[PDB]
Amino acid sequence: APVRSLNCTLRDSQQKSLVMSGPYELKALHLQGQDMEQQVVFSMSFVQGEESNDKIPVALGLKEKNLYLSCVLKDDKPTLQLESVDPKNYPKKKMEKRFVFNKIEINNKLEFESAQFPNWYISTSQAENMPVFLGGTKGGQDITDWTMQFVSS
Repeated sequence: APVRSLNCTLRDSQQKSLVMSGPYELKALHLQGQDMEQQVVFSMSFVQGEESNDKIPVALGLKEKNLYLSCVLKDDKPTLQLESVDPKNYPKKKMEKRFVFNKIEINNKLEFESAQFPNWYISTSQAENMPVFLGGTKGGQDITDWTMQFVSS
């Protein structure tokens, strides 16, 4: 396989899980029990890029769907979005920059920094059922730390 990938789920530091909002939006909320099945399963691909022992470039797509998280300027500000791609050309080792995130291992958690926009991270709100977004601040009110769970694939 050209590019290596692994399936996983993500949960923020407040233990909120991720679910599909509209066709192109992700939302975070406290889930438990049977509702767990509703959570989004990602296909994390290890792509080409600046690498380090604690910083690894990845692309995040939805498992079995030609939809990838992307970072673009929307209304003069870095913005997170789900982008549709040609199902025949993805995933690939050399992903366009907007699809690339630097997976950073901290204390015992993970942070996902946009390779395109330095110091902007995939974040969630403290509030229930709000969209997952790209935030440019750490240590504030918004959550930027995550944990990852591997799935049977």
